[PDB]
Amino acid sequence: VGSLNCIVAVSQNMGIGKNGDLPWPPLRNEFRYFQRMTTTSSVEGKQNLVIMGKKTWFSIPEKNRPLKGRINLVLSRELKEPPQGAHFLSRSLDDALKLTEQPELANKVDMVWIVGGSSVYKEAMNHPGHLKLFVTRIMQDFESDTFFPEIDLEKYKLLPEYPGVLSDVQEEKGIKYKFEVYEKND
Ligand SMILES: COc1cc(N(C)C[C@@H]2CCC3=C(C2)C(N)=N[C@@H](N)N3)cc(OC)c1OC
Repeated sequence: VGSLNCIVAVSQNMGIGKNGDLPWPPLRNEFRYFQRMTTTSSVEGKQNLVIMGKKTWFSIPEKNRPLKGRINLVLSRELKEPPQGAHFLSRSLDDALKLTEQPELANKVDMVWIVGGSSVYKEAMNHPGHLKLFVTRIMQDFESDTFFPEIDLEKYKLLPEYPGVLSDVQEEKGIKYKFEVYEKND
């Protein structure tokens, strides 16, 4: 099976990218939380599937692509074939999810993680079913050119706690941040 999850790190001004990189300086424990959250599977035989748009894929340094221990799928209407290193290419969220039934991606996937960018996140939030949003709130403003959509607070609900998610405010390089989990089911 699995579940459908979105993971994102956002500045106060809802920024997630700037010219191909993150808006903020490197936050090592944020990177570690991202890697752990998306990689961990305790089902023998499966791996998580990570879904990302073209901009996100290329924002990841070549030394870190494909994301080890995970099935990498790029979502794009403009690419003609899977970028080098990616396992699959799909033209829409719908098709990607459809892909996780057919013979190859069915017996193999545990969780599904949507890791960016803006358009995929949009696609996903407006997708039927039970979605969880894993949100890293970076408590500072940063100049950005890519953003995360606002979260209807009325619609999604904030989970006071979730297993493997720290409750306390973190700090690195003088930047404070906290982890939050939201959920919906429509
Ligand atoms: C600039 O260097 C790097 C950039 C990236 N990007 C852009 C993907 C980002 C990383 C952090 C993050 C992402 C995806 C997310 N969707 N949700 C949260 N919470 N956090 C990934 C890297 O390694 C995996 C990397 O190498 C260290």
